[PDB]
Amino acid sequence: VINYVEKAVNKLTLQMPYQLFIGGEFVDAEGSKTYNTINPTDGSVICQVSLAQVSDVDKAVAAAKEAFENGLWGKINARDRGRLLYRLADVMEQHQEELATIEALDAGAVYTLALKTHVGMSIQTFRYFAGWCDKIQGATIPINQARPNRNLTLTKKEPVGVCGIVIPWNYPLMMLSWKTAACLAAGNTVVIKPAQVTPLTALKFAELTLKAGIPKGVVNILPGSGSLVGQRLSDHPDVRKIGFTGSTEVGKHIMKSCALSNVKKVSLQLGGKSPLIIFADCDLNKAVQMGMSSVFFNKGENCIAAGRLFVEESIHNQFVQKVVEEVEKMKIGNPLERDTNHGPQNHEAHLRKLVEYCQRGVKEGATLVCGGNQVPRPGFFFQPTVFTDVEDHMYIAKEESFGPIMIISRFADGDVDAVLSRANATEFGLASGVFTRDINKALYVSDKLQAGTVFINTYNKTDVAAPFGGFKQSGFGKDLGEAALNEYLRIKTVTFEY
Amino acid sequence: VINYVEKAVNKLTLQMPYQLFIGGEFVDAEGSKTYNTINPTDGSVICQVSLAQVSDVDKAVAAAKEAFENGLWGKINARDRGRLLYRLADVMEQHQEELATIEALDAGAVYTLALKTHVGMSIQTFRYFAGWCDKIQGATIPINQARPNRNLTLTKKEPVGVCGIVIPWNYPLMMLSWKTAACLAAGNTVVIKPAQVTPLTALKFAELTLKAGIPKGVVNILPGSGSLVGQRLSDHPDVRKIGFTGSTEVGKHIMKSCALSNVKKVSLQLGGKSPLIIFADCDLNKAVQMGMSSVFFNKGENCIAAGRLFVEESIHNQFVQKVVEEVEKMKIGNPLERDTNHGPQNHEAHLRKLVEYCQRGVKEGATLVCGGNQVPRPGFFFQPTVFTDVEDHMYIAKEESFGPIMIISRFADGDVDAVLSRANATEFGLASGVFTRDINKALYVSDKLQAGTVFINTYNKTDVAAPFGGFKQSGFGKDLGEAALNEYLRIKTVTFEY
Amino acid sequence: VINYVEKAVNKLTLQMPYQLFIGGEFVDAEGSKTYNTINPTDGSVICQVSLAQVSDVDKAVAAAKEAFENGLWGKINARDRGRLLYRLADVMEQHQEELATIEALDAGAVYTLALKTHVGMSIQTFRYFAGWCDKIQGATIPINQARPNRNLTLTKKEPVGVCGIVIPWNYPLMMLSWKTAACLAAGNTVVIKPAQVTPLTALKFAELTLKAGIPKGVVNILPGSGSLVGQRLSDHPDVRKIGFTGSTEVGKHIMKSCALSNVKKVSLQLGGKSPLIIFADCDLNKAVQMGMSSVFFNKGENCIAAGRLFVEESIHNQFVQKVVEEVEKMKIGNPLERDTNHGPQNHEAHLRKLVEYCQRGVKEGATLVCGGNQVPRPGFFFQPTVFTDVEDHMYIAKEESFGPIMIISRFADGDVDAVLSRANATEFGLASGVFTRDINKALYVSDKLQAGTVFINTYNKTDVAAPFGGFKQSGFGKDLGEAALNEYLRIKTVTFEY
Amino acid sequence: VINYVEKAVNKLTLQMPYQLFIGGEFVDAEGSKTYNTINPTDGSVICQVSLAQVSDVDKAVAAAKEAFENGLWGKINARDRGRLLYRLADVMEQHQEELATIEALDAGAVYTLALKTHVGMSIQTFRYFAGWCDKIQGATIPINQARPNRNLTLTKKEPVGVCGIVIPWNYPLMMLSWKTAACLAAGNTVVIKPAQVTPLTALKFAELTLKAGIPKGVVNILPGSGSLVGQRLSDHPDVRKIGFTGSTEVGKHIMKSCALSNVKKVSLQLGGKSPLIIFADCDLNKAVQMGMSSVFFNKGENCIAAGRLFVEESIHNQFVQKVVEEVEKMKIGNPLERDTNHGPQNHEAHLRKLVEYCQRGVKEGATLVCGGNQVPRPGFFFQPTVFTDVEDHMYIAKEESFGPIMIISRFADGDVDAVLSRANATEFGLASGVFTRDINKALYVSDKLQAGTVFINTYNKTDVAAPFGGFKQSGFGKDLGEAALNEYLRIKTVTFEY
Ligand SMILES: NC(=O)c1ccc[n+]([C@@H]2O[C@H](COP(=O)([O-])OP(=O)(O)OC[C@H]3O[C@@H](n4cnc5c(N)ncnc54)[C@H](OP(=O)(O)O)[C@@H]3O)[C@@H](O)[C@H]2O)c1
Repeated sequence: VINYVEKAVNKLTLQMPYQLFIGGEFVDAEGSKTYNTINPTDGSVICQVSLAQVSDVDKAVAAAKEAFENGLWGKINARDRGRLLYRLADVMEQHQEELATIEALDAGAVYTLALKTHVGMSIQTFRYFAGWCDKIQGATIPINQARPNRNLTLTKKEPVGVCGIVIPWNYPLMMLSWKTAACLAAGNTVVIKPAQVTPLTALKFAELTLKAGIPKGVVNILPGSGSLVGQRLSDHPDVRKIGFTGSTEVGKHIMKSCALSNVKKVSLQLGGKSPLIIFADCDLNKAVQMGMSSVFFNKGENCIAAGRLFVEESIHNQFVQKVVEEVEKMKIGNPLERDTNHGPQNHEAHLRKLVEYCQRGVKEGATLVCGGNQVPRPGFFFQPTVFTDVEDHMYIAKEESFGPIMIISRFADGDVDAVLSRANATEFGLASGVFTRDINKALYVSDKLQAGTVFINTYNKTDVAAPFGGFKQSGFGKDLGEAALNEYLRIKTVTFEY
Repeated sequence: VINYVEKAVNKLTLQMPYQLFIGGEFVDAEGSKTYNTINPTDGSVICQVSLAQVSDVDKAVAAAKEAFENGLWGKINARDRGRLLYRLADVMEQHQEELATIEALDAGAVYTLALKTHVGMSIQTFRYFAGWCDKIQGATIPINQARPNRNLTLTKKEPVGVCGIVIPWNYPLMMLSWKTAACLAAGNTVVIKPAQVTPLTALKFAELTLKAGIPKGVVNILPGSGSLVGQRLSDHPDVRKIGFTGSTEVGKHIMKSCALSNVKKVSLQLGGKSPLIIFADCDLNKAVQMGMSSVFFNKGENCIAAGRLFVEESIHNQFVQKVVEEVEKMKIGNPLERDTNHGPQNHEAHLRKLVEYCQRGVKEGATLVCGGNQVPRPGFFFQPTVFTDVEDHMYIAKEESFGPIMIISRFADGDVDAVLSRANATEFGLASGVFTRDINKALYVSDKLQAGTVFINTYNKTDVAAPFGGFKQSGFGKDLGEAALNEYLRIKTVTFEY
Repeated sequence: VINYVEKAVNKLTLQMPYQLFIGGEFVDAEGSKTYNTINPTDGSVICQVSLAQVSDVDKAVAAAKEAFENGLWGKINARDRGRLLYRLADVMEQHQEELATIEALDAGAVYTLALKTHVGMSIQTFRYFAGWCDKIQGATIPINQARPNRNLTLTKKEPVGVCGIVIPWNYPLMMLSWKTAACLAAGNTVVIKPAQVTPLTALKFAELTLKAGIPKGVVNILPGSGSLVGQRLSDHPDVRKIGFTGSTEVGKHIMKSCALSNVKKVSLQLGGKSPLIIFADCDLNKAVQMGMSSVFFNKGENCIAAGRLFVEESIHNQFVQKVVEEVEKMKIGNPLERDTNHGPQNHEAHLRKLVEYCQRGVKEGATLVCGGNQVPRPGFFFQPTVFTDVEDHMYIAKEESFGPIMIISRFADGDVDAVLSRANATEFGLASGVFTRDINKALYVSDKLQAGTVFINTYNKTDVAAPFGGFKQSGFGKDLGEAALNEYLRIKTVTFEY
Repeated sequence: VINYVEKAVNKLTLQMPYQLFIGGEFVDAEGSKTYNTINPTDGSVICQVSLAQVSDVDKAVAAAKEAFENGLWGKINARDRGRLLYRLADVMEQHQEELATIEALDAGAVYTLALKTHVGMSIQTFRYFAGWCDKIQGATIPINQARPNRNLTLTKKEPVGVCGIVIPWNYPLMMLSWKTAACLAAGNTVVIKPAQVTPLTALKFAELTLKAGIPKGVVNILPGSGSLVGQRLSDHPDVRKIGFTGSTEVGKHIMKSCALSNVKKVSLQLGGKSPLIIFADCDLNKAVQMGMSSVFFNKGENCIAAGRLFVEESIHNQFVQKVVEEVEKMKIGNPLERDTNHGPQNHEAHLRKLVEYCQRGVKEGATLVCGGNQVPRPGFFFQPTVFTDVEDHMYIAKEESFGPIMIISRFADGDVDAVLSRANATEFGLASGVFTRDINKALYVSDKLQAGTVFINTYNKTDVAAPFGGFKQSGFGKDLGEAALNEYLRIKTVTFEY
């Protein structure tokens, strides 16, 4: 019997765990400490959540270590670990309306989007990785033979062991699922730290691990602060790998802590300032649709959002006019209402950052075409924003907004290399995109863009089977695809002589 | 015209460059600073070598950046890059005696061993990776289709860009080759820092890159200190990846420096304390031969050296008697003489460390069965040493010697799990081995050993196709094999909608 | 509604379809022609089954073609084809008792075995292959560039189109499942011809595909003769691939027919005469247990059955004595009775072959230690048989029995090559095995055995992730594992210049 | 010494072996039978060549079988097999002018083209496959464990054994190289039958294998007839695999022969009627350059030649005018003149067929815009030909000419699916291309074309790393690329219990 916060909302009765999940049980933090999680649609407290302390991290890690070394998870067939993860995907899908409603409450995700992406992609992620379990394979390798003797050399793919996963607040359940699905399919056990401001879908996900029959200790979830709980995961001597998504600064600090403790493996998905180049020979009405989606999707709280749009000179004014016409049709609203297509920002501090960003944009001289302000209504809503006449030296040409602000620069007709050079002049390299009907330009621009993902005539088209990760200061290592498994496996080489 | 230090020795004329190699030219360091390199066979100065400073590191990085971004290396076909690397392997083979002779003078490597391993394995490495260049392939991925439209997703494998490689002194040419062949096969450019005490085969290799036609800037070599040159390569904003082999403490510091500068990728091959478990049912004579080799190969200055031997109770005394008989047969002496099979230690400070190490083993209670001291002859020779009665809590049971010191413990007849536990009780996890004629026990032990390489009925059997790298605090990432390439490549995902 | 033959048996009410399955529906054959299917436990008629004619085949091929070119199967995402195959496996699981009872009636499979293998391995096969759908990937390849232009080259893995699958009677549902799971996972559609004597689980399977939602025409099932229905599948100009398992002679004829019609692709899994070599140093009691299993599993009706046991001279007589003891404990009976462990032979003509085989064995001089005859009871039961003093020139040392007949030769102590030579002196090369505790012997024998599969210290250990197929006259191509997908996919190379 | 036909030509003194090559030696055929090989530039006899008989094929197969089972080729490391194949490529490069001269004389290949393609690509093929030898790798597979025991499953890639290679006359040395490089890289030995009409570069290549140190018997070459030598190779009980390139009818009879002997493996590269679709938004002058090359390259004797061009209605007439302007600039003449761009057809009977083919195209109503006839000059030159007003039911719209005959049809502006239907209405499926600047068309067209290779905005762009092979009646299996290796390897599954 679990304690729940019960809430009747969206024609459902939600049952939300709110405690730490350690060793297959929900338990209070040390000294029963708690904190409040806030609903961004009206500013209210949703409920109190356990606030993990250092001694709770140590309990979670111990539980994970025990589950890995002596529990069932380390003894079952790869195929049977697969069945458990498939079953976990079924359980999530049976609770999909509920998880999507929690995410609407906790994170501001518009409900219909949350059902299809926040939740629907997490379910795809578990199913996808469940199918890898018994298809992760090593090699047999034709090495030189120590004649007159013989040699056989093979590699075995083994789990790393206990991992810690630290994730951000923009897609709480989906980021959790990206990393956890690959981590568990590889045979590891895990301690997860959701972002403090968005713990609830993680804790409900935890309960679902019980329903799916995941052995106790395999998954542990610790709502709590980065500087305390995240830091202790990075320093812990029994943790063998950290997977991190979040900002560049915090990723530097996590990589440093992995170094100074036990050289634990790390992967990092860090910030972006992703460019989208739109040529005059593109399909203009699709460029406007996909151009808006690259900025406004998920209220701009999107790791791969296009952070600059470069638009060729001859279509630039017509492009801005069409975007303004579509912007005006967007419906801002409570994320639980069916007609809503733009929900609130995730939390108050982030809303404050966005207001300040756009003041700085106006102050340094860009043209504010629309938006820029907090919407007058309760909660933390931000008006979709369009800036034009952005120049390369401006702050908003360099800094990632993580909000629904479209930042447009022009480039001269016929220029390809000059616009590439401005798109690549950033220390980030997470994503990028190009719109053009011309196959030669599309192939040449996708070769020259210095980013982990290049979208061509589309944007935001991620897929559980297509690896996602950045270059340069956006980090290294992939989530999704077969590539994500290599972060959670190690290779043992075995060489016989006979 | 290159300046050389010329020397008649070993039936050849050595022509040794002694300057920095930057942008395809040998140059003095800033201020013409220099340092001496010392011949371990007699303590004498071989010659003066330029001493790279921070502004030389900057010069080497800029030439590597320019060779990558604009020079011919970044434009030729992958297949033509492979031709240039095969040609470099051919030029190395044409100079094989001269390379091996330099290695005997600079590092103390016995000549006949340097010919077959230091040099011979380097040549194999470049020919192996040269064959990879036009076989490195990305993927096409069956993603979900945004109906009524279609999607095509592919991955491209691309070079990471400028790399820094920092290597230890135990196999100067071979460690450089392992990392540099995989780095260059992937299409990168590189700045290499050899261990300060062993620069000379690296600078001769630099000269061979000119004879092979490798474009200027692709390879840059900076003899100099880790605390100055290595440090600046780890800090540099234009270096994108660091490959490192060396001690655990230095690899922690490098990883930390990668994090605090620009999140550069990093691979680490670090210390080891590798266990070799010898069961009573092995072929005993062969266990002696291979057990000696696991300790004494290359005067024990060998990353995968067995740091402990566990010998089953009922064969322990007979194994120790036969080892002592074979150690009496070893011929210690000048590495250029054909009968030598035990050359000097690499440099004086390391000889001192081994003298102290064996003092500590004696002090804490282990039985010194032979050796323990400097050999009374010029240069830095150390006696092949055997300790018995070693107990798990002893410093010599935990610390890596990196010298020709065989460290023997017993284990009870029919124990398997108990000896495994003792073999695994270390934060290292680089290599390991088991001798047994019993198939079940061999397979089971290899599963249970927590190390990146497990040898079965052999030892030291590395191969350019077989990935090599450690677990836990021995680091991460592979050298050799196809797996090595992944440290030097990045993956770009490209998604079209049409 | 579907017509069923209803049968109360094994505490279930079986509902068995008995018509052709074409285009999503059960229909009579042309002219309403039918034939009887025979219960091997008593010789009685289970029921009448539609007897496909040429016009039926053409219809089935037409429906498969339309389903591939225009139907839903050809349009859905690979991921959603995978979900359908996993739902199919779930539905087979919900009917596992029923399927295993049908297979007990139709093929004489002992019910407890059929539940674990015939049916339980079928379910594993569909789940394994379902996971492959969205993980089948092509390549991007670094070809030479047509400077000053660029080139991109990729490969796409596509379905081959309409396939025909012709299977034997020994594991009717499991052989169907092996091939169909890989065929459908690769995106193809299929016409399946079960062995005429065992149509019933295939027909039941057909019904299950309707329950699982597989689009109509993707799976079509035609009970009927090889010489008529199988032959027309091999000749048909719209079938693009045949997958075949059965005898070598029919395999040759199907290959020839593929060639003369439209060069359709073909895979073949043909006979075997698989040797098992048992050395004096093996675990003897285990060798008896696994040696018994290698011959008598599934009444000897087992493609991978060891057809010759070679037993080292010093343990031969004691091996034979222990085999006779275990043979005497076998309970021969009705496959529905729980204590049975040896069921009847599949059909009468096969029983006659086995009687003639053992007559020839006795005639040519082998020693008959037990069995050799039809058991005195209704049905087609065959007494488990052991022959010793088998010499390499004897018919029964060359020809595959497919029956519960253990065929034993000696080899001299210490011989390894000489027994390899005898074990390899056959035109077949399907499976093989070796029992020995010696690692060096096991690795060497497994290198020298000329067979698709080598078991070491076990036998009959097939796995749905492990590819299974023959060398020489046992055919080519694999079922099971990633390799099986290659028979059902084609590779298209796309090369752009830009 | 080897007997040569000596000929002073092209500034060289060619030395051409003319005998059978069996077991490392040039020998006369049985009864000293010989036949003439004919220079197509003037109809003269070049020399007499041995004419292999049945007993000569048996000798070559015996020598290939001994070389594989007992000789050095079966025992050396995979890496050292690769060094010998890279040494063979170097010897071919040292003789490249003499090989290209022999191909100009024997096959009519224009010398400058024979240097870069017939010869230059053969050299790239041996270098590329030489790099695969020590990178062919098997797998280790996470099967279910037979608890309380453990299982290890691995696969080994092994050579198939003795192979027969049967090749056509259009690129004598290059088709030999494509199949032989991959066959030998995988470890096999081979008997090669070159086209009877073009034996000479094959025999010169056999002599190069001696200079490269390939062990005697690993390569055997038997000039003579398909129906005698080729037939006996396909029937031979010790040949395990046939690699064939040529016409559909012969490929069907070969596959039937493999089936009726010993189920040997077979790969088949058969005819083509490859379509090239030129849209109105292409780059027109390039389309004309590439369109011309798609047909006329190597005098149309080119397995991937475009056999139909479809040109969108609004550019058709301008396309044809530009074609005729280009064809008028083609210089026809002796293949040694360095301005020749159009050499003679390969032999007399093929020229005759081209004359009949064109008479037939005029007769059925197509418009002859130029050519259609033998050029009046000694030898077998055929005039470059252009047909317009070709309709889908015509013989020349269905049958492959294999000659320099451009076959053009219009298709309607804006149709895409309709021209695709017509491009796909053939039982061939070897190659195809599309010229268009529009990315959406190029991608959609490449997905819908039913051909093993699709070129986009280029043609004839084959590459040793990019697999090449047909669909439908164009056969199956690939040459080139990693995929070619799989035709020449078998997979052994080895499964342990411990
Ligand atoms: N098993 C292994 O794979 C492995 C390999 C090598 C060594 N070891 C262990 O380490 C010991 C060797 O000691 P060591 O002091 O010679 O090795 P080390 O300090 O780890 O040196 C390795 C390389 O790192 C460089 N380096 C030092 N500080 C650096 C910094 N701050 N930034 C960048 N690079 C830096 C060194 O330069 P300098 O030339 O100035 O020192 C040297 O080239 C051995 O006794 C052995 O136990 C283990």
